[PDB]
Amino acid sequence: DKWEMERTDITMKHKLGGGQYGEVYEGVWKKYSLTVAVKTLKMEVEEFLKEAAVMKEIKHPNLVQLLGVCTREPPFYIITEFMTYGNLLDYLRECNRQEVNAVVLLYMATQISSAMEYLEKKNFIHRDLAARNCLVGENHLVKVADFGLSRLMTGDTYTAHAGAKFPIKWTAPESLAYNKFSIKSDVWAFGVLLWEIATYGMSPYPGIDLSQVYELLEKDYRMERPEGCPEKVYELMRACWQWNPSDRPSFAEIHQAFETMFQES
Repeated sequence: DKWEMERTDITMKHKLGGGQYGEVYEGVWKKYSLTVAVKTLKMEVEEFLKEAAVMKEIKHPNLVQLLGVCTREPPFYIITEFMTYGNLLDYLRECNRQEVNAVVLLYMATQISSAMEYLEKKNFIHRDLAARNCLVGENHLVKVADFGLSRLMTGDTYTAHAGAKFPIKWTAPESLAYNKFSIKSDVWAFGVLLWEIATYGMSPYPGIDLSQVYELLEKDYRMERPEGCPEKVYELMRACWQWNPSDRPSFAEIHQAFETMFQES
């Protein structure tokens, strides 16, 4: 299609993110002197190509934009825009908090919830929402990584494969116990993502043993309000962490609430 590209069009450079994202490289699109992110294969081939095909249908200012693909012959490339400031987790931990202050945190949360509202409306789920999977550009622009998206008609449930291992401290209770994922489990992870943002990148449930997280959640244990976090933001967190998925707000409601708060600041 129009996305296909010749691998010669790209000159590879350093592997990025310390390898934590797999085979992803900083690259140059020589035609436009553009620094890009190149993703290569070295997961199964068919899942790689599906994840490229899904990104062709994705267009939102806060979702990482696909730019091209090399799918005809190996090695296969997925080429996306390059976000200058890396992932949101490292960005928050290393930032100047006088610059990245409370209103900027609200701005970043409004952007992320806008991307998730779009996915909610387009019948997609993310399944790995976390600060490490958000990217930061110039002027506190935030985009959600959209490489593990799955199709799921909003309101249905996806059952992860047997033996799947999850980031426990970001994972909804129905997913920990029954491997069931939905847009509501993305809302749960967003609440944890909210907590990461309000703490400038602290690890959630600090010091708590991973084996006991689920049993704590069963007895209505939830993370405490971070220092300096507005109560209205913390109550949005707690709504995302409701035990019953149907009681969690939609991303549309979440984005509306953040849009209102952001405009009032």
